[PDB]
Amino acid sequence: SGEYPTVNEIPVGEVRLYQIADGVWSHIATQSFDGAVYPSNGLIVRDGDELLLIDTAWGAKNTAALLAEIEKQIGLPVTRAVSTHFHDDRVGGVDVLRAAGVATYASPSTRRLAEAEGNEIPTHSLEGLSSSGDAVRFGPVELFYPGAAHSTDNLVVYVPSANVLYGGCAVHELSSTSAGNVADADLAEWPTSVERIQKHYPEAEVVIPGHGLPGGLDLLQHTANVVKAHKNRS
Ligand SMILES: C[C@@H](c1cccc2c(-c3ccc(CS(C)(=O)=O)c(F)c3)c(C(=O)O)[nH]c12)N1C[C@]2(C[C@H](CN)C2)OC1=O
Ligand SMILES: [Zn+2]
Ligand SMILES: [Zn+2]
Repeated sequence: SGEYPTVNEIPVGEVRLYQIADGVWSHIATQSFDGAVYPSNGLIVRDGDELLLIDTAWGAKNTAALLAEIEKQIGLPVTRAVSTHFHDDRVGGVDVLRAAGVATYASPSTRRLAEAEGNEIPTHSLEGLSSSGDAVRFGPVELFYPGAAHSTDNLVVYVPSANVLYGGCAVHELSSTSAGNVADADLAEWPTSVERIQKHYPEAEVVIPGHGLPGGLDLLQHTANVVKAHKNRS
C-alpha cells in the first residue's frame, strides 16, 4: 500500500511496479536461487508513447508477469529492453521479451558472457561502452560503463529528465551487510568504479540498487564501504 515492496511481500511469480518519478517506475520480483529467495529490481522509462525496459524480472514466468503488470498499470507497449549484465536476474526472461516483440539489447561483453554461461542472450549489441567512463544515449536514458564491479560487464543507467540513477547490481541498498553475490565480481576495482559513478552523476536524486530499497546518493558511498569491508574480512 505505498511502501517499497519487499522480498517477504512478493510471492515468487508475481511482479510489482513502484512509481519513482514522472515516467519512471521500478519493477520488483522475487526468485529462488540455491534454496533462498531474493528480491530484484529493474526499471521502466517512458519513451513518448512507448516504454523502455531495463532488466528482466529474473526468469521467464516472472518476465511474462512483468509484461502483464505493465499492460495493467501503464498500458503502453514495451518496445526495447536493455540488460545491464549477464546474470539471470538481468537476462532471464529475454526469450519471453523477444517472443513478445521487444527488441533486446546488451553490451557485446554481456552477450558473450551470457552465451558462455548458458543464460539467455539479448539480440542487439550496444557499442560505445567498452572502456570505463564510456557513455551512450539510448532513448530517454544514458547508459554508462563505470568499470568492473559486481561483474566485469555491469552497466548503470541514468534518466536525465528525473535525475534517477539506476545502479543495477554495482550498487547495494543501505541495509546491506556484505557485497551480495560476488562470484563474478572484482572487489579490488569496485570502489574505483563506484567513484566513477559518483563523479559522473553528482546531481542524482534517487539511486536504485539492483536488489533492495532505493535511496539517495548515500547508496554509492555505502556500496564502496561494504565492498572494501568484504575484501577486508575475506
Ligand atoms: C543471479 C545472481 C544472484 C543470485 C542470488 C543472489 C544474488 C545477489 C544478492 C543480492 C543481495 C544480497 C543481500 S546483501 C547485499 O546484504 O548481501 C544477497 F545476499 C545476494 C546478487 C547481487 O548481489 O547482485 N545476485 C544474485 N547471481 C548468480 C551468480 C552467478 C552464479 C555463478 N555461476 C552465482 O552470481 C550472481 O550474482
Ligand atoms: Zn549479478
Ligand atoms: Zn544482481
